[PDB]
Order: sequence, then C-alpha cells, then structure tokens
Amino acid sequence: AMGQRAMKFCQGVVRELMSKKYASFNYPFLEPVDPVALNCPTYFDYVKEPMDLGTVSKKLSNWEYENLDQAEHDIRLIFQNCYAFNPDGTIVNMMGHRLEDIFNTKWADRPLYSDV
Ligand SMILES: CC(=O)N1CCc2[nH]c3ccc(C(=O)Nc4ccc(N5CCOCC5)cc4)cc3c2C1
Repeated sequence: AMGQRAMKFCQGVVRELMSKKYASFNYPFLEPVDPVALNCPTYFDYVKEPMDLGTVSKKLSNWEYENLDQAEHDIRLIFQNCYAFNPDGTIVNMMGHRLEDIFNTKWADRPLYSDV
C-alpha cells in the first residue's frame, strides 16, 4: 500500500540501523530473540509481540506496511520489548536505548507527504 518514497525511506532507516556502523550496540536486535539460546527462558512471560530489525526489514520488503506509522510502530515495538524485559542498567537495555536515540534522530527526517 505504501508509495515508493516512504517505503524507500523506511528501508533506508532500517538498513542503516542494521549497518556495520552500529554493530557495537545493535547486534542483539538484528534477529528474533531466542529465549533458550540466550539463557533467558522467561522472555515470553514479559513480551507478547516479538519484533526485531530484520523482521521489520523483511516486512518492508514484502510491502506489508500500509504507512510510516505502522512501520514506526513495529520499530518502536523492538525497543518497548527491550525495556520490558531487560531491567535498568543491563547492557542490552542500554544498547536498546542507544539504538532508539539513533532511530529518533533518523526518523525526525521522515517524509511528511506522499502522492500517487
Ligand atoms: C533483544 C533482547 O531483549 N534480548 C534479551 C537478553 C539478551 N541477552 C543477550 C546476550 C547475547 C546476545 C547476542 O550475543 N546476540 C548476537 C546476535 C547476533 C550476533 N552475530 C551473528 C550475525 O551477525 C553478526 C554477529 C552475535 C550476537 C543477545 C542477547 C539478548 C537479547
């Protein structure tokens, strides 16, 4: 449903967030959380809609988002899950906050207008 300009903007933002530039604090957020492999077996007692950057990218690439608000919701869900599960002071929590700061900076430039 999304037009080309907004779609391209979102794909760019997500790929930048997954880019090597941010490797130092984005790596817990590229793929879906695996509770057992990470020794966090209670993960899905705290989180009910898992989300990750790779997932948002895949949904974008399949034209699954009608609009920037839906894409923004999934992306913010990444960080909301992060903070719901990782207590204050944990390394993953702090990486999540850092990644959200970068996301907000990039997103403030979002296309305000669409037109076909
Ligand atoms: C999001 C969240 O809420 N979690 C809950 C608590 C928690 N604890 C962790 C400890 C370690 C890791 C981890 O090692 N992730 C990791 C991912 C990818 C790679 N690579 C493979 C390919 O890409 C290049 C490198 C290396 C590592 C992740 C976590 C999480 C996730």
